Amino acid sequence: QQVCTQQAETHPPLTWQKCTASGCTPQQGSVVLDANWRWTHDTKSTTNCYDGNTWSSTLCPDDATCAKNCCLDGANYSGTYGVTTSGDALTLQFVTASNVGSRLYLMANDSTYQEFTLSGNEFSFDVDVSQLPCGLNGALYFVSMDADGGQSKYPGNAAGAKYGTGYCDSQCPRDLKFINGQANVEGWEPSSNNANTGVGGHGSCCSEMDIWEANSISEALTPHPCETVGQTMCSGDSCGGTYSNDRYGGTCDPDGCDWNPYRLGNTSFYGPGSSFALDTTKKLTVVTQFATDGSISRYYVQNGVKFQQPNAQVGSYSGNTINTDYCAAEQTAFGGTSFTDKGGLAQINKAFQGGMVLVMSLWDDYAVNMLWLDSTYPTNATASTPGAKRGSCSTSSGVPAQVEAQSPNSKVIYSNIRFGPIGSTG
Ligand SMILES: *[C@@H]1O[C@H](CO)[C@@H](O)[C@H](O)[C@H]1NC(C)=O
Ligand SMILES: *[C@@H]1O[C@H](CO)[C@@H](O)[C@H](O)[C@H]1NC(C)=O
Ligand SMILES: *[C@@H]1O[C@H](CO)[C@@H](O)[C@H](O)[C@H]1NC(C)=O
Repeated sequence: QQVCTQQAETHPPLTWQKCTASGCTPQQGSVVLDANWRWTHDTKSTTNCYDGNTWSSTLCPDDATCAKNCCLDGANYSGTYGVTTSGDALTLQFVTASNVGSRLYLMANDSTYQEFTLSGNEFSFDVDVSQLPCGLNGALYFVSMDADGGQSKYPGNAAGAKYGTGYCDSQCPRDLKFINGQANVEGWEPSSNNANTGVGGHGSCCSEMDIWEANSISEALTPHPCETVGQTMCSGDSCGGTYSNDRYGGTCDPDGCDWNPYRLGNTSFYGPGSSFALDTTKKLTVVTQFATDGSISRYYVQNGVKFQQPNAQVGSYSGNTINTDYCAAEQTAFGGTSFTDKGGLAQINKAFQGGMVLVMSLWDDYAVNMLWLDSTYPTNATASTPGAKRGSCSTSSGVPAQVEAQSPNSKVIYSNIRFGPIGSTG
């Protein structure tokens, strides 16, 4: 895609800190809105290239031509998208006029995503999930995106990281309007249940490490490997993921090895009220540590009290870290083989050894209503089935139109981001 400037693009500033054994020092960062949320229009006029959930036939006869003829424009972060920053804090509002949610990337500077090497390091952040009811997800996570949004590889992308291009994740999402410097107009099918989205002929795959998939009821920590570590484009049903006719037939693991303390049987650890170890009516600190061999450890802080990840017993596995032993036991007990089929912990560890981009987002779920996170799932399970229950939300909760109507002023606040070697951020 090209660049237009009907609206100036100014990335909201965001400070975070880089830490060593000696201490932490503040870094001047900034955030950028994902290209999919932007206005895409004619490079020569205000005619839309994409409106509602259909593309312009004239500007966008094919994927390459569309990217030459169409630009992304700037974002009114607060006014249009409900995105604001103050110092070290990022606030994302859910519904702002016609807009729902957002997805933001941490930038090193105006042209380049910040790239984090997770291996041997830890990431810490504070979060307020108090205003995230059933059906919402304030997700903070890492993906193996190209630092320049793909410009160096794809000349049809004139916009780059400055306009939030180049997204990929382990779902191999086909809802993206631009991938690899081409549009996704070819094969585009509008969504039956969302006036603003669709599914195209291509998707965009890469490794994903979900630090934080969460609301006030449930939270999950979930690596997802891909057969190719970095970003790759897929075609149609070969993408796998949710919007295909073969979820597991692609090159990524769309399921992940998830650690959700509720799912694992501790249903009084994280939740809304003072009886929970972590009271989600109040902000908390979340610390996630990546050993050099891919073992993931976790602890939390609230009111200055440190809580280790609760120990879980899953088959023969007992412990509180994600590793191949846990992930194999989880598969055995709960079902599925996707995580190991796609390379498992060794394969996601390759992503930890490379650069990954920090993503901060707020969304509802137009596929399955967030039930995978906070209710009983899949629908052909019951509460007895091992691992079926992932939170206390109703199985009728989380319908997007319902939560957008009932809870528009839901919000998440991410703050006090810290990164450095294991042991350094506290
Ligand atoms: C942008 O940040 C990247 C990543 O740290 C860095 O390599 C590069 O020098 C920066 N470019 C400019 C023009 O500041
Ligand atoms: C839930 O986790 C908390 C904190 O580790 C602990 O106080 C409590 O005993 C756990 N409950 C069970 C049943 O494991
Ligand atoms: C359970 O439902 C899933 C879809 O979530 C389906 O793929 C699977 O075949 C179903 N299991 C049974 C036993 O019908």
